[PDB]
Amino acid sequence: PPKTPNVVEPYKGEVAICGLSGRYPESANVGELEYNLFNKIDMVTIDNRRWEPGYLGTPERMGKVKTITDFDAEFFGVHTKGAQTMDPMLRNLLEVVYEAIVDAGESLESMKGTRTGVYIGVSNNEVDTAYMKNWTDDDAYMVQGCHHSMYPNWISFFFDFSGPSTAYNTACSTSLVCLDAAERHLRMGVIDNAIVGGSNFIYRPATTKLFMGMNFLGSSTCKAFDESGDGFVRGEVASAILLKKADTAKRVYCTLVGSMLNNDGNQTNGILYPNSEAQEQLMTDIYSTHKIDANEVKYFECHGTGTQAGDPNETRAICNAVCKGKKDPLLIGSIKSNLGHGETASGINGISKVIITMHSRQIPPNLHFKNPNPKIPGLFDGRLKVVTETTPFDGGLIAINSFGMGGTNAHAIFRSFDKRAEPHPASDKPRLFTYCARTEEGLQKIFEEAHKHASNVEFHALCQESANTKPKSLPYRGATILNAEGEYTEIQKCPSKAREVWFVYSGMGSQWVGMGRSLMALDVFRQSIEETAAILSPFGVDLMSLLMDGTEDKLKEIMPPFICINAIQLALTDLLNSMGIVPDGLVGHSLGEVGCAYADGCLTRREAILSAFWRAKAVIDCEVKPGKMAAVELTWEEAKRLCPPGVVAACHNSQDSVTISGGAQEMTKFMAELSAQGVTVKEVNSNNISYHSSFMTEPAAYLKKGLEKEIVPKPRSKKWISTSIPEERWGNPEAQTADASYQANNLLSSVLFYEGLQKIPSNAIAIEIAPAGLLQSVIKKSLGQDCTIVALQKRKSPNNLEVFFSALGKCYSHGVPMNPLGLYPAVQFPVSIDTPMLSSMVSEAWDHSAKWRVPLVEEFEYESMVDQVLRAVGKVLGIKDVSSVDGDKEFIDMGVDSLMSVEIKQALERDAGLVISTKDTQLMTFNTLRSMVKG
Amino acid sequence: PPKTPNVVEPYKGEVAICGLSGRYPESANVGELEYNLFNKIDMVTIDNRRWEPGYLGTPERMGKVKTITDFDAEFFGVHTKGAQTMDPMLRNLLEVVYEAIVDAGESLESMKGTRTGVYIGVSNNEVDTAYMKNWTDDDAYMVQGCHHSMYPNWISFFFDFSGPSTAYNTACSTSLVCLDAAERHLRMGVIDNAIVGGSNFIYRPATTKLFMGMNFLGSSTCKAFDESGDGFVRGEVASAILLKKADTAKRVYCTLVGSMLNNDGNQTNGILYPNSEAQEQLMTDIYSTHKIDANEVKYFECHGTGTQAGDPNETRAICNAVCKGKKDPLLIGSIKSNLGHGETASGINGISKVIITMHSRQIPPNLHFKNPNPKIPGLFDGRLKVVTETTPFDGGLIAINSFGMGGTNAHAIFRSFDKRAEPHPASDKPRLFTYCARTEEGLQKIFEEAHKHASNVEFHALCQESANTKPKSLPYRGATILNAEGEYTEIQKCPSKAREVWFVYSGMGSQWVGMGRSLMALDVFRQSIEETAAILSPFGVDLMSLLMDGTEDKLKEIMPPFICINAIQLALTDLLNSMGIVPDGLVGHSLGEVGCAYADGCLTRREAILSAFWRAKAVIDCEVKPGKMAAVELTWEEAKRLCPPGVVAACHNSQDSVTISGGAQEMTKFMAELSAQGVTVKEVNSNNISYHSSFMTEPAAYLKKGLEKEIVPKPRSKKWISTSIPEERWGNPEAQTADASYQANNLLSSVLFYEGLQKIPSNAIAIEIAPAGLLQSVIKKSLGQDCTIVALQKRKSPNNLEVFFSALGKCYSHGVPMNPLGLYPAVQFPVSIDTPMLSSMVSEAWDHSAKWRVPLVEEFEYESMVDQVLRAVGKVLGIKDVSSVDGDKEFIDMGVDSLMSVEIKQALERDAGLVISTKDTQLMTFNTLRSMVKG
Ligand SMILES: CC(C)(COP(=O)(O)OP(=O)(O)OC[C@H]1O[C@@H](n2cnc3c(N)ncnc32)[C@H](O)[C@@H]1OP(=O)(O)O)[C@@H](O)C(=O)NCCC(=O)NCCSC(=O)CC(=O)O
Ligand SMILES: CC(C)(COP(=O)(O)OP(=O)(O)OC[C@H]1O[C@@H](n2cnc3c(N)ncnc32)[C@H](O)[C@@H]1OP(=O)(O)O)[C@@H](O)C(=O)NCCC(=O)NCCSC(=O)CC(=O)O
Repeated sequence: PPKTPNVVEPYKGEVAICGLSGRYPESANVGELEYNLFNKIDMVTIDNRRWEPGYLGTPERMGKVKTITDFDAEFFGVHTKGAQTMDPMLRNLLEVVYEAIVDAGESLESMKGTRTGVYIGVSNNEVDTAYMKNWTDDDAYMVQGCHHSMYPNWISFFFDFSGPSTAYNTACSTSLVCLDAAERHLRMGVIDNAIVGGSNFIYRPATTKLFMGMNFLGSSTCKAFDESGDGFVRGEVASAILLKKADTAKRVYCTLVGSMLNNDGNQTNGILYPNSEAQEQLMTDIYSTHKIDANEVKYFECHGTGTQAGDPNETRAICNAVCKGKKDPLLIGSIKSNLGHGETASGINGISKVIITMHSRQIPPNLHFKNPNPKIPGLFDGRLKVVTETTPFDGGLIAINSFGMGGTNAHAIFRSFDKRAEPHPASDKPRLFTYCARTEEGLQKIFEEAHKHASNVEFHALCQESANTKPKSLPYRGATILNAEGEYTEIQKCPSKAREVWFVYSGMGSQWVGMGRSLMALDVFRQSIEETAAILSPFGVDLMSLLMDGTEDKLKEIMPPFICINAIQLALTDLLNSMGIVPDGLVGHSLGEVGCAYADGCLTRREAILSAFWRAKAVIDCEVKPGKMAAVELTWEEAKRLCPPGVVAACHNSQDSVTISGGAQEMTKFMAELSAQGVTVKEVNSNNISYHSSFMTEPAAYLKKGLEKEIVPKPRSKKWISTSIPEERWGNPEAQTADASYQANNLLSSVLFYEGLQKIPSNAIAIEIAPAGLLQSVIKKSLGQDCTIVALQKRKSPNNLEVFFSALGKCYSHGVPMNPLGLYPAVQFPVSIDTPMLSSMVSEAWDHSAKWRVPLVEEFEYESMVDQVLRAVGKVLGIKDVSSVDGDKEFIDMGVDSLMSVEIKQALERDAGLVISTKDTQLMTFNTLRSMVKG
Repeated sequence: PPKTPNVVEPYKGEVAICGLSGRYPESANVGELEYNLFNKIDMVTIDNRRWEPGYLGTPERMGKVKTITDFDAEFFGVHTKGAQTMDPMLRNLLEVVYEAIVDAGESLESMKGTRTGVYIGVSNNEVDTAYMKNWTDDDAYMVQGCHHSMYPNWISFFFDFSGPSTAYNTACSTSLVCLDAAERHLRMGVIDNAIVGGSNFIYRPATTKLFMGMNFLGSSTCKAFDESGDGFVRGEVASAILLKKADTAKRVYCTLVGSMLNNDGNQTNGILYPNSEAQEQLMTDIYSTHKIDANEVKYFECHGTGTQAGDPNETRAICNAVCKGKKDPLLIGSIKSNLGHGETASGINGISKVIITMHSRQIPPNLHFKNPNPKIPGLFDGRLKVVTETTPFDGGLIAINSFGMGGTNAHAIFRSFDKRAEPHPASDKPRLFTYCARTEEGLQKIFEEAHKHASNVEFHALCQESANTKPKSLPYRGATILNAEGEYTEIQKCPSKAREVWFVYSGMGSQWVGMGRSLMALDVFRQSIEETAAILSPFGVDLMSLLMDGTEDKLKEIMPPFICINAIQLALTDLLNSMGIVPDGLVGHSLGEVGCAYADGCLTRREAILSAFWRAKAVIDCEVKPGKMAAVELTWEEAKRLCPPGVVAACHNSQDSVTISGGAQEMTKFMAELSAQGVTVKEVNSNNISYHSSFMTEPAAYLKKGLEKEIVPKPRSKKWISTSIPEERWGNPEAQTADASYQANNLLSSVLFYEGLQKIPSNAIAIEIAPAGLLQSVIKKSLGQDCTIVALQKRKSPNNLEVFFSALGKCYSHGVPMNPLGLYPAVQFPVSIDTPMLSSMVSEAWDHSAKWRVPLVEEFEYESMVDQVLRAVGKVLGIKDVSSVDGDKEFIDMGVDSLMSVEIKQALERDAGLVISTKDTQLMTFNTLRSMVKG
């Protein structure tokens, strides 16, 4: 019950900006914004997206995002009623925050429960005048979807953050005040991360008239640093960034040297007048507190509103504070000439441009700077130089200003991160890129981008850091092979419920020439084979020779097959363990029970390899009379009844396949008799040995004496399903350890494989670990129809590495977590600054089928009971089609909130006899409610 | 040009809340709130202040402030157009911020230019829809008066703060979020003060309907900790507080131990559900980081919303975090059962109640707690105990919570300030309380309150710290005598222009028995007399005896009169200097030239007293023939022409008063001749000595020889107007130092009093420093009609101390700064916690004649050229009556915010030939523009 206090201690390390995302005018994501900036593309257009070009006399040109009617409500657990009565700014900001989190190499599970603070800056409540003009019942949810205090809070609620979540409103410099607050809270010890951001969308056509009446707005696009500048043009943004401590960041765009804020005071030129002295003092203070040499600034992201009273004062302050001592012109610029003035999102726009500049390492061109302003002497003395074309920013410090209306100025400094990429051993060999998304098209675009960056391993690591999200959040799971000879790509929708992973190990018969030869490309496989060959060398076996240059005649013998099959199984187990696949169950077929022991932790590499060696040695050295085996189609009981003395049933493969083994003459007589009637009999290459029969009495004992001094007894976990001891005898002491006794019993007694395959669930993902998919048909027939089956190798395949990668991609697509990068040396974090951005992929990989309400200009001017209860409950939540939604998703995952729980309880009482408490309602699924109503 | 960087260094000292003010439901100020809380008065009433009791079905009862239609626009420099288009919340908050600043012992001049940050918390933006339903031109000013980012900024702009000014919106826990930001910024070193505050007024009934639709509101008043609680009732607050470093605070209500914030995260009970674990963890973290023993908390200001889901969880968290180890019940309470739920101003309500509990040292009662909630086990186990009646809180720590909707919790701890008052030497003697205000009634109420606290000197010091504000801000200047035998009270409206304080020193004839006897009550006067008597004792003069037990016969001699008059003049000069009155000019009548030198710094106490002693000794010892003097009504030229040899004109008193002096026989003949015709001749008691005549040739030389070895030569400042050397000879070397030559010349040559009184301005404030108002009539006639005249003493007065205090009160009322507390030992700051609050006085002392626009319910549903130019300019600003406003107040002082300057310039060009730049327009007065148009 007692709660451990948190260690709130001041932080003295570096603060790194890790992820960036946002919607910008004529740019659906950061990549489009970068492309438009670097191609001198003006993002301020004229159309009727918001209102007619001239409605109420407002300026025709504006900066508008592509769309604000799109949102993935189901992903964020917000119901239709709540989503409809929610600000489009909040929806776009939630999407952008998720995209930024993914961009920084973080995920939903990694950021859940962390001490992260949210510092959204928003100031536009026009969606409370349009939605209230015709207020009707069911619009109360606006309280939780439209209040400006709900912007960060929702981010805290969805991502499960537990840090200060506050909303700021500092006019046109709020985004940098949020950054300052995040720096203040990070350097004291309250939080380790920050979600500083900001959104601003234009809805009311009368606010532009308000801004025009004060002479704020100009005629044309913002003419930053231009003599003809007469105002700014409004813009829209939905941007967000993620800040983390530099020591724990997996990607570092840059470092936050420091940010500071100040005010102008009682100036005689009016409240809406910039104070050059205040800005100059703020700059001097920020550059002196951190001891930053102001002459080191390479680029200066100015607050270029384009007015005749703002640009001269800002330039004068910059010249007095940062150009004192500079021996070369200081490159100034702004993003307001490209996409206009974002109002409460100007600071976030400047931050985005600074990050783009320090990521692409090139300064975006500045538009509309034709004639220098005569009132800006710095442009004629050589102190200032507007960057009118792409300039190669190599490295250093970049300063950003944000002068909000009213005199509340803000400054910040960012230090570029110089960790240029170095080649990885990978990026030239095939790799398995696994990911997840909300839509098939989104995942296809993600795979296309991954192929575009097939030569980058840091990008693959950043993608993988968030590629293991649960199917509930990202139901579309997919996998593709980069740097592959043959194209491969799989995408499947995986239900919320997680299926169980079962490792199925094959026995004898998987031998062939070249087994595992291709898989030598992987370092881990070769290392495992070498560490097994070193073990087996002192016993007169050169595993490497038999595996690489071995021939069919060599594999005809008894030893090399056993040795090679065990080596392949152990190496594949090592590959899977390195890749991070934990098996929920383990089953094997005699000779694959040593591999099962190894994978279960009950045995070791030495123990397993030597157990197989001892088995083969005991079989060969003893003069066992020649025998034969074969898989007949007779049923288990039929085989047991029909087998005469001398021939018995070795293994119970499946429902209609049983292995008969016995002496050569009696076996041949059985073959003739069975072929006489209608029965399918298939002979198996057992090297003329009848395993699991009375003939194995003498070998088994020998094996025991062979392995008593080598196999240490260890416990057997319940995951590993025995296939040598009957189910009813699992509780006996002999079925507790995989000692020499267990090996002898397995080598002697029958193989009950059908029972072990029965114990498997009805939808388990069973992976056949073996040199070849020997028991594919047997396993598929035994399991059923709902069980996914994959083989890690294919016989005589031209390339087995691709087969292995495709098999594991199929396994991932069906919902098994794994780490494909575990087969290669780990990437050192933070990654190089050359790693592409992952935000664009997520931005274009959303589920946006539904269109939600947006403010309009016209609003600113003035039968089975079970199915019955199912439909009633679904309607209460707000789902038109109850059957459409998943049956394993809890109610809380949709957005059920207090009032809906009581309504559900009352509806159930009025409809059926159930009486359910409120708490249990939010954690019960549709399938569960159907089960209880049936009960 | 270079700017000195600020020393941004972390602060480790204490932070103290110094001021408090605000409007509360049914409470015009903090005093009314305290009275209502301590008398179990419910502040939630039912009436039609906002809307009908039941309009749209909203709850009838609400918490509403007295009025929101009142504002002193002229005081804050906001024009009529801006004030009309300004949120009433912002206006009330500006008034409350000024009241809080005054309460903490600060003033406008002291807080101007300081590094103070403003952290207003406001969420309500309902006045935007009402003002936009019928939008028309001239409403563009809402951008600078209605935007939420303009709430702190205006406070920064008016008070001239230069620190982070930000607006916060965290919902019901925004006030403690601003306190957290203020603590964060104060401790980093950016700021030295903070104006943390927040306002919330209800305007739209549809908002109440929206809240009701979410089940937020209940039926009756907030039943905090009551089993029948079912919701909260909306309230209104406009409170604000001032925080300062404890070392520089002049008043300390308490100390901010620390505040912290946290979030709830992804809770399964919905976003609008309190998280007990989150609140408990926040409490544990805050009490562990500061090492505060949670068992030391005496009172706990809980966030008692009164809901069935909020109170139980908050109480459980409090019990788990702060009641672990407590051996006595922990007294919990809330300010929501008294005045309801303030929404975005609940934390400020809690802070107000905490500062009231720790100021009055009594815990206010909690209302409506009839039956303990059965879900709160702490109330039955003895761990918790709601304070249902006034409880004597002695001292310790008080904790406040603020759980905002959405899950953003906040905690803060305050340590009481225990500095109980100790008696001052004053508080039983008469004192001069001087103050200023905006209205006569307000100043009368202020004086009534001061009389109520006549026994408190710390209260007087707190009032005096802000009693020297310029007449522009507070035109009504007043003064009253506390602890006075006779009631005195003066209140006058002083123009913006500052008048000159001229000292006038009288000469001979001010003698009388008991001169200065009453003024011995003042410590400084007695000390000065003692330090002069010690000087004059070695020369055979016992000043104390002549001044205390001296008789008429003693004063008939020559020495005692001169000695006593000089002693009184020097003691009054010391009294004035200690009080802090700097004279812009000094003039004196012969014998008052030594006092003028002393007050001007050209002489010392020793030098002046010995100069008078030497004058009297030279006059007496030499056998000067008997002479006589008298002030005739003749003019200067007439006296010069009509005087025969042997009788001359000594001093030019006024225009029609000249002093004739000469030998006894010739003087008597002159008396007979003048009385024969029509002329008024008044004889002056000069001890039968004819001063300023040829008879003084021998004495003067002696005086020179007497004073050559004593008086060191020092420069004479231009403030002192010589009345012994003609104007045309002021530049000569003799008129440079007050050496023995100057004394001899003054004692010999004539006195040019009238000429000295001509250099005095036409509206100067001349203070007659002397034992009696001898030259009252002469000076009044000489100066004119617009000059204020005051005498510090009255002859034969029953009490001179009261006369002196009344004289200085009259002087202050006309606009001369002074410090009446300089005559007593300085009060040690911070003051005792028993000092009453000054916020209430200022709150009820505003100029609220004009009524401004307020949101309405109906809006939520859908000829000389000089005078011509004067009227045009006044109309441009928005003044209906141009002549009404002061002619010496600059345009910037009335609210000009650019744009209007361009309009003024264009109007002047279109109306007259003037072409004035924009910058000069905001610093030019009406009288100045009239002068230029005339030119
Ligand atoms: C009957 C079987 C042998 C398989 O015969 P089938 O013809 O029906 O199988 P199938 O039709 O799917 O054949 C094609 C698939 O089998 C794979 N395959 C690999 N090697 C094969 C081989 N020698 N013969 C036939 N198929 C083989 C192919 O790669 C291909 O998979 P793909 O193309 O996808 O890659 C099986 O049921 C089985 O394993 N029975 C038990 C044998 C056994 O282990 N007994 C235990 C004692 S021997 C032992 O374990 C050692 C000891 O006891 O000491
Ligand atoms: C005529 C005056 C004396 C004042 O007579 P008036 O009666 O006309 O003035 P008034 O009616 O307006 O007010 C007179 C105020 O002074 C007081 N008062 C008047 N006559 C007084 C007297 N003989 N003795 C003591 N006090 C007297 C009154 O109580 C009253 O105090 P209240 O009004 O408070 O109730 C003055 O005008 C004057 O200065 N005369 C010339 C004195 C002079 O300058 N001598 C120069 C050198 S003598 C010198 O300095 C020494 C030296 O040369 O070494």
